[PDB]
Formats: sequence, structure tokens, C-alpha cells
Amino acid sequence: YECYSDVSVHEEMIADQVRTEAYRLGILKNWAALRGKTVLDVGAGTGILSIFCAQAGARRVYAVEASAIWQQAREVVRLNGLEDRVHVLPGPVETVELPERVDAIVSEWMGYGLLHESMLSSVLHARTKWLKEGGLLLPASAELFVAPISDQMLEWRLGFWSQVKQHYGVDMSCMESFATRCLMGHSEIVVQDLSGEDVLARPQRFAQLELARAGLEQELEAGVGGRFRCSCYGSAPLHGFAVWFQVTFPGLVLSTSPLHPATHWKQALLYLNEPVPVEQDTDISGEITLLPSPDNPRRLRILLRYKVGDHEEKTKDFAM
Amino acid sequence: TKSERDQLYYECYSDVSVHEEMIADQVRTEAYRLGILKNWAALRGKTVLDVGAGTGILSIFCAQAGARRVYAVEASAIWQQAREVVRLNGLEDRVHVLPGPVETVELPERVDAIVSEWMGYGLLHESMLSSVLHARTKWLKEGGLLLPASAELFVAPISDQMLEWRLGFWSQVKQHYGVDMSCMESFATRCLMGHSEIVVQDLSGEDVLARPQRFAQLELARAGLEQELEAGVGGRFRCSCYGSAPLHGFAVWFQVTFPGGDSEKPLVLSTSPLHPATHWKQALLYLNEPVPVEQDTDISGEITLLPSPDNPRRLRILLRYKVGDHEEKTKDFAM
Ligand SMILES: COC(=O)c1cc(O)c2cc(NC(=O)NCCCNC(=N)NC[C@H]3O[C@@H](n4cnc5c(N)ncnc54)[C@H](O)[C@@H]3O)ccc2c1
Ligand SMILES: COC(=O)c1cc(O)c2cc(NC(=O)NCCCNC(=N)NC[C@H]3O[C@@H](n4cnc5c(N)ncnc54)[C@H](O)[C@@H]3O)ccc2c1
Repeated sequence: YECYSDVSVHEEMIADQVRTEAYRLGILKNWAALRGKTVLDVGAGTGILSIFCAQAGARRVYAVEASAIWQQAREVVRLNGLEDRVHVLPGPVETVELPERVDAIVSEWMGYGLLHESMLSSVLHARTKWLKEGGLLLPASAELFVAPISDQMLEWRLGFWSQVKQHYGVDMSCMESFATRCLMGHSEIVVQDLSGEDVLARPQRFAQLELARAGLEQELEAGVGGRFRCSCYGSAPLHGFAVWFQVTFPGLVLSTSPLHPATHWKQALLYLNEPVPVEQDTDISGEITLLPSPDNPRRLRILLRYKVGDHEEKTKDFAM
Repeated sequence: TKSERDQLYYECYSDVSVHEEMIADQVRTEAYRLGILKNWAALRGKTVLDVGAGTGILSIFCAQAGARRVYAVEASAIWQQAREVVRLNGLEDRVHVLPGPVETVELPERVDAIVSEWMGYGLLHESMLSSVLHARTKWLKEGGLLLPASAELFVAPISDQMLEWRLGFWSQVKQHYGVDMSCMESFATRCLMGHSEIVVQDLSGEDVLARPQRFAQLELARAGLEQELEAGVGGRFRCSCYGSAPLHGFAVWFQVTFPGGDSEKPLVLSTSPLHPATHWKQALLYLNEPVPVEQDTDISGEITLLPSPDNPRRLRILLRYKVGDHEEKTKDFAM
């Protein structure tokens, strides 16, 4: 609340050009389906996505926002001359009273690793309560991807200590083992921007989330995930796995893949305890599950099961 | 709590990342290498205490400068890595890594010199200075050498171009996305400037609105500097603005000066925005909102660096300032 009552989080979101342009186009390209229709904007923030919906031809937009920024959104709507058809309503979408069920829901709800501190549950609540049967969901689905990685930045950080002798005339190569323990031997999910160079095998879709589904909400508690299998491109040190997501609008995709333009979500990196050598065509299989943490269900936990080539299957249990 | 804070600092400095950042700070690490090796005449055949030796690199520089013995005292678990580094370089007969706080370590004799990289953000946020002064009183010989010997504090008024971009962001949305959000400028200003937090951020020379002013100096050898720290380190300043600009506040930074070399041109490690960047950046003190100023507008005031009442190591800065003929104002900041 203090967070989304403050400008910084909203500036960061809008300044994510990939994100904001993708939502903009995802809405404006659905003009045929929004023309003369009503929309609920779940967690409307500053109101910018609600105004795109108006530009796409919506006859009415209900912009519901729980934090104090709703005051700024009301100002923005007025300043843009849309108070006749964009209505900012304060408070949680779970208690808000709309005058009618709506033809469409728009929302930007995704967190790091898709589900860390996300507002998905509020979007599903609004879907059940306020979306007419078969209504438009913008976006309508989320797809989760995994790929094994060789992280170039990690390699640079591990190899830093062997370059001190050249910078300052003091040998510190012995610190590589320690650096590896510190940077890989923890059980934290690391949020970091990867490059396409870092991807060691074809990315694998391992789960899908269909936001229209009644029951998705209770499904999340047991975990979202599934198996994967891939074959490595070439020789490299395997450092672990990257997890990322995309969301799909009814007909456009907003991707957070390392192979696509960077976004503020970056990727979620799952490091093994130490590098593992892989060669071309090394087979890697496993399972990834996104789970709520025991102490706080907003906090993301990822359980990783993996098998590299012939080696024994191993597991690592990560938390944000 | 103080126990929780001590544990967090221990875990931080037992981990690689903070040491990677410090050694990768070439401005910092080169300045200490040069300031030490420049003092070879004073260190040849002498004993050195390195307060908070980390991975040991500065203790090794002292050995390379000709010291006969270096005691490298390090409180966090990184002392084990320092031991390995010293052994790797063939120096463990001269450089002795000793675990624990310098306040309770035992050395076989008072030493000829102390070396330490103790500085925090805004100089005194979470710094090791109290530990260096403790070591000086307890282990430094009379007339011994302190490297660096002093710290100096500087201030300059700023028009922060990054801040202006953040404040103007909302007026720019319409050109990119077709939605007018100009009405959020006031909100953005209250959020970004109306707080009382010290902001640590890199500034550029272009952000500097008047000649920087030195407002305090700390001479590490002064037995009595400890009392000055609780009462507040600071001083007064006056500058004249270069040109028209929105005044956003003040930037505070430091330098440390090493003994030896040219008596009139000592070696200095600076964190000024006018000089190459360091990991310490600068400490920015924003006014509640921008103040228009003109060429030759006078700005004067007083800046005091203080301990936070509930954490002596959390930096508090008291700013008293007067812009032109405006009434004098005050703002109290904390890290
Ligand atoms: C009385 O209760 C409160 O005021 C409240 C309580 C919470 O637990 C919140 C927890 C929060 N955390 C997240 O949203 N984390 C997800 C990460 C991505 N976030 C995102 N892009 N959000 C966009 C906007 O959505 C609003 N928003 C969130 N939840 C609801 C809801 N149920 N009804 C209406 N608006 C809602 C937020 O205020 C943002 O402007 C945020 C706000 C919250 C507000
Ligand atoms: C058992 O350890 C604890 O309980 C503990 C408690 C603290 O309050 C600490 C508080 C800490 N905060 C700072 O270090 N702040 C200074 C600002 C920048 N950091 C820096 N340049 N430090 C260099 C190294 O110095 C070591 N170091 C710090 N204090 C002492 C001391 N009294 N004796 C010997 N070594 C010491 C550190 O472990 C670092 O490697 C760190 C560690 C700390 C450790």
C-alpha cells in the first residue's frame, strides 16, 4: 500500500516500454471486441490502461484501485476528458460494488517469477464476481518457460578473483571457491537480466495458466508447474536454470524471455550449488513447481528437480 | 536490535559481494596502493596494524612497501579467506591475519603505523571510524603514522538532472502514449523530495550549481575526535550560484588524505562528483521542493553529521540553509 501509494513503482512500470507498449497494443488491437463494451480495470493504478481501453472504443471502464494512487487516477481521467466513461472506484476489487457485470477485464498483475507477490488472486476474484460469461480477459493466459543457462555475468564474477593479480599485483585466485559458494550455494531465487547467449538449450514451456478458469485460484496453492526435457546446444558450464513467463492477449504476447527485449521483470534464476560441465546434446530433464511459501503465501517458492545426463537426479528448494 | 544489526553486518562482510565491490572500486583501491607505497620511507622495517583488513589486500600492499610485520585484523568470516590470500602470496611470515574485532585483539607490541579503509556512505554512515580511533589509542606508538591521516567533507548545491527527469516524467507520458499525466507532477515532487531520507546516488559535474565548499576536516590523530563524533561533525558554508537552475538541495561527499609525499600536494582519494566515480557515490539532501535560483544567488548554511539516537552508526544530517533573501530553513535527514 505505501508502495503503490508512492510514485516510484508506477513510474517504473510505465517506464518499462516493452511492458507498457505491449499492454497498449494488446488493448488497442482488440478494438473490435471492446467497441461499445464495458471493462473492469483491476488495480488501475494511475489509470493509464483504462484510458487505452477508452481509446479502443469501450463504452465504459470501471477502474478499481486499492491504494491512495486512486486519487491521482481520478485526476488523470478528468484531465483527459474521460470522466463521462472512465470511473475510478477506490478500494479492493474484492469489496467494490460495480453497477453491472462487465464484458472485459484488463489487469497488469504479474510479479517476479510470475507469481511472487502478484495480484493474480484479485484478478481471479474479479473474474468470478464481475466478468460476464466468456468475457474478454486482457491478458487471457500466462505461459511459464524454463531453460538451462550458462550465466556470463556469474562467470565474470567468479573469475574476478583471478584477475586481481593483474589489476593490483596481489594474487587472490584462491577466492574462487569461496565466491562460488557464496554466489551459487544459497537457496535464493535470483532476479537478473540474462542474455540470449546465456541460454544453453531450447526453452521449454512447462506450465500454462488460463485466467478464465474457475478453480485456478485453489489450484495455485498446490503449485503450478510441470516436467521438462531438453538437449544442450554445446559445451559450457551449466549454472542452473532460468524461469520466465509470457502473457497472451486475445487476438499479441508480452514476453519476459532472455531472447526477447528486456523488461523490468528480468528472469528468475535458479543456480545449482556449483557449475556442472555439459557438452553438446547433453540431455537435461526435470520438474519445476511454483509454490506459495509456508510463512507468507505471497512469497514465491520454486521446487526444482533435475537430472543432468547420466548423473543422479537432484533437487533444490528455492525462495524469493 | 543491536544484536540483529551486528549479525547482519557479520553476514554481509562474510560474503563475497561487498569485497568484490570494494576491490573493483579502482579509484579506491589504487589510491590506497599508491598512498601506501608512496610511504615506503616511513614503513620500511616498521610494524603496521590494518584495521578491518577484509581480504588482506591493503596489508599486502604494506608488506610490498617494505613493512617488517603487518597485523591484519578482521572481524567477519572473511578473515579465513584473507589467511589464504596471504599464504598464496608467500607473505604469512610477515602478514599475520588475526580474527576478531580490533577492540579485543591482542598484539605483541604497539605498532608504528595504522592503515585502514574505514569510510562509509556520507563518510560516517556505518563507518569503522570508532574502531580505528580505538586502535589508535590502544595500539599506535606515540608519533605513529595514520594512513590515511585525515578526512575532509564537502558540500555543493545541486540541480539533479536525474531528479528533474523523474519529476518531469509525468508531463512526458502524453508524447509517448497519448495519455496526459501532467497533473501528477505535484504528487511526484512530494514523494521524491518531501521525505527526510539521505539519498545515495551518483551525480555528475553538470549537477553542481556552485563552487563546492569544504565544511569540515577530521584529523585522525586527535585524541578527542571521539567526543566530537557524538556531538556532531560539520560546519558552515557559503557559495554563489553559477547560473539559473532549479535548486534541488545539496550533495555531500568526502575525501581522505594520505601522509607523506609532497608536503604541499598530498595524495587524496576523492568521492567528488567532479572526479571519477567511486562506489560511495554522493549523499544527496533534497529540499521539500525545488527552489528557483539565479546567477550569483547566495546560499549559506550549516551541515552537521550526527549519530542517530537509536543507532549511533545510522547517519543523521542536520541541514540549516538560507537561499537568497528567503527565510533560513532547516531539514533533518537520516540514512
Ligand atoms: C486496504 O488494502 C489496500 O489498500 C491494499 C492491500 C494490499 O495487500 C495490497 C497489495 C498490493 N500488491 C500487489 O498488487 N502486488 C502485485 C505485484 C504487481 N502489482 C501491480 N501491478 N499492481 C497494480 C495496482 O493494483 C493495485 N491493487 C493490488 N491489489 C488490488 C486489489 N485487490 N484491488 C484493487 N487494486 C489492487 C495496486 O495498488 C497497484 O496500484 C498492492 C496494493 C495493495 C493495497
Ligand atoms: C563478529 O562480527 C560482528 O559481530 C560484526 C559486528 C559489526 O557491527 C560489524 C560492522 C561492520 N561494518 C563495517 O565494516 N562498516 C564500515 C563501512 C565499510 N566497511 C568496511 N570498509 N569494512 C572493512 C572490513 O572491516 C571489518 N570490520 C568492521 N569493524 C571491525 C572491527 N571493529 N574490527 C575488525 N574488523 C572490523 C569488516 O568485517 C569488513 O570486512 C562490519 C562487520 C561487523 C561485524
